[PDB]
Amino acid sequence: LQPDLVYGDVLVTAFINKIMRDGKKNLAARIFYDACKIIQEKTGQEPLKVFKQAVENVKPRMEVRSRRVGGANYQVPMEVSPRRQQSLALRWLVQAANQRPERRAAVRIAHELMDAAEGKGGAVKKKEDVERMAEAHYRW
Repeated sequence: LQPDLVYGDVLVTAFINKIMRDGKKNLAARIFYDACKIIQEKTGQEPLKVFKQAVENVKPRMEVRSRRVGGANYQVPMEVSPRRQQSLALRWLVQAANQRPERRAAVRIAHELMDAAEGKGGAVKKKEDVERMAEAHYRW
């Protein structure tokens, strides 16, 4: 990936690609930088640092991976590659923000990022559940 325009960061670009729909990088980028503005205005913190901490806190280290082998579906406990840690982290961040109550996407994103950076919210909860599952007889 190419580093983003404002922060010259590739993780930002991958997130903007997640937020993107209809191939409108134009709108996506504006959405992300507005979210950043909202973070700064509301916290006084540097939004890039908040975004990065949010992503780090949502990164799963272990997971029960769904995999098809020889025509059958299996669930394999395993460590998550750094590549997949990022894809899962960005996916869950966007999925959670997508269900936030606010009308503006930038606001939903800013609110999800701030929560995750503080170690709370649905994205972080998903990560915790995934690692918990990865770490019997009748399975519960």
